[PDB]
Amino acid sequence: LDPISAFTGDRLEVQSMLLRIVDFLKNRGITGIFTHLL
Amino acid sequence: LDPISAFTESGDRLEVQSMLLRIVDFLKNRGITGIFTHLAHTTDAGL
Repeated sequence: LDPISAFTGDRLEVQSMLLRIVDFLKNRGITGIFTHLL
Repeated sequence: LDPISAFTESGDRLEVQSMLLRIVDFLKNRGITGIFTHLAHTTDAGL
């Protein structure tokens, strides 16, 4: 995901969205790379 | 509690402070030790 920063911003909304993405990927056992500029 | 900072990031300023106050009050009233972890990234002094 290059970059997660572009999603801006509403603090709670961004926090929750990134949390959901990470949660789903980890429950499916997937490696995640997240570029920034939490 | 690893970490309490997550609610602070979530939002609800006064409600987060009050929730942490009540957690600490209950644990100390029950004589339970309470370790609370925090991330430094301005309202870390009041804690």
